[PDB]
Amino acid sequence: DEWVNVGSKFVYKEEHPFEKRRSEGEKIRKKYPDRVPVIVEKAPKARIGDLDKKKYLVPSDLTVGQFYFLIRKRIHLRAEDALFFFVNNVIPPTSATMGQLYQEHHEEDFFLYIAYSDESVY
Repeated sequence: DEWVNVGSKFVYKEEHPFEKRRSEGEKIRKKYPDRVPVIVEKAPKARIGDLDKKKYLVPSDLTVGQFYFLIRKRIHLRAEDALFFFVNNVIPPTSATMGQLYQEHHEEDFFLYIAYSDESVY
């Protein structure tokens, strides 16, 4: 708005060229206007478990707090340990919805990229 968002390197972005990512992201957003296409990767330096899958298609009214719980169970992070999301190297508010987060932070390929970590700074 009206900025193009550029974030850190993701292995997804390295392995799928921009033109293919943008074609797919434009299609999924047209097909599902109220679902958010999210790429989730572990930050390189994080000392917690990896995810099986990295592509999530979620509700735009899902809260970030709800998405935290989802990722946490999927990496089997013990409840006592902290988990943090970074989008464009910023920690989003836990009260935001995935829809608001997408609107603010999506990249030019129409995807939203989230790195997760056990550290609260990066």
